[PDB]
Amino acid sequence: MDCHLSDMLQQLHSVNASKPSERGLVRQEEAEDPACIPIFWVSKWVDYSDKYGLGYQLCDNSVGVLFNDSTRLILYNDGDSLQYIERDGTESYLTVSSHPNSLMKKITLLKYFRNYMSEHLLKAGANITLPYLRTWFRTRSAIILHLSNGSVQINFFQDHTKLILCPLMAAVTYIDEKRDFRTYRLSLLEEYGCCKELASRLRYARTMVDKLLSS
Repeated sequence: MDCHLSDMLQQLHSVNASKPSERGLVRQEEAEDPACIPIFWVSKWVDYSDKYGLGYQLCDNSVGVLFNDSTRLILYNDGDSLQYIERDGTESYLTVSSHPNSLMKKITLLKYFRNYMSEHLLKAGANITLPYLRTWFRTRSAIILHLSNGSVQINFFQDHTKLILCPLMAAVTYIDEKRDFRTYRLSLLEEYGCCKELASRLRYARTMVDKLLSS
């Protein structure tokens, strides 16, 4: 279909329409649901899309690059197994250790990205406890990352806050300015309400989802 985007749009429409912050008394912590904790999110990213591509690390320590030719290469957390996605969407598997002629340049570039992120970038959470990047864009406000499992992650530039939206769980994970990781069931945010900050980012998220659907 559309990689679960329509599902996430309906869930976001529903939570926002419930106006969860426009109430005098609110119990946000009641909407927290430990059954909805996500398995995957983007822990690091580097935009070198002008000439090279968008590199990223997932929370399991795997690394991926979305190249400018619309292919993607993923190096698993074992540091050897590769997953290659052609523009078709066609997936193949190989190893760094087999030294494949076909992908020598792409593996080399991926390693540049991996080397940059490990020594220079801070993990998004990492104090807590295989999909690829399907598409991404940035606004002046945020980078939007749409993973192949339907998750949409939005990293806001100004305060480093983050939303991780999973449509299968109908849940949202919010990483605050204090890098604390909280997971809410969206239907519970409707029921119990929430603070103005979260409600506002969920409003922005719906706009970003509409954008992903519009393109």
